[PDB]
Amino acid sequence: GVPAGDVEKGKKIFVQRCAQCHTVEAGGKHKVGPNLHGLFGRKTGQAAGFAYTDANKAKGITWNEDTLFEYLENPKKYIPGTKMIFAGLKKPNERGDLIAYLKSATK
Ligand code: HEC
Repeated sequence: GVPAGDVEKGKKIFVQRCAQCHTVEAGGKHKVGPNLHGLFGRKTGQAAGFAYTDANKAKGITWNEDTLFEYLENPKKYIPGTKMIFAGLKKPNERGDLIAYLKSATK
């Protein structure tokens, strides 16, 4: 149960808040964070070639709309010890728009 998202608004959030550390396209490079291609339906810790924390790997969830919605509000609360430094997107609408963009761009 996430709010319906606007892909265009979500693309702007992604570029301004996430692209510093993440790519989305197939074959895109790892940066500080993992490439996100195939994210939806991917369990944590699965991007080929990225060195994840044990904390991320142990969370034992599948990335999809609902889990991203909670994670992105406050990453460290959801995965204590994660190496991702990002305070969170507090507004539910910003998370919804971003998630819709990610769903389209990581296919
Ligand atoms: C660099 C300062 C980051 C910013 C800004 C964002 N992310 Fe990130 N992310 C980063 C790291 C180093 C990692 C790995 C964490 C670990 O503990 O190993 C991550 C991880 C994610 C994940 C999980 C991916 C997976 O399990 O394969 C997601 C879904 C994620 N990051 C999303 C994401 C988004 C959408 C961001 C903007 C709101 C964002 N992150 C910013 C580093 C950084």
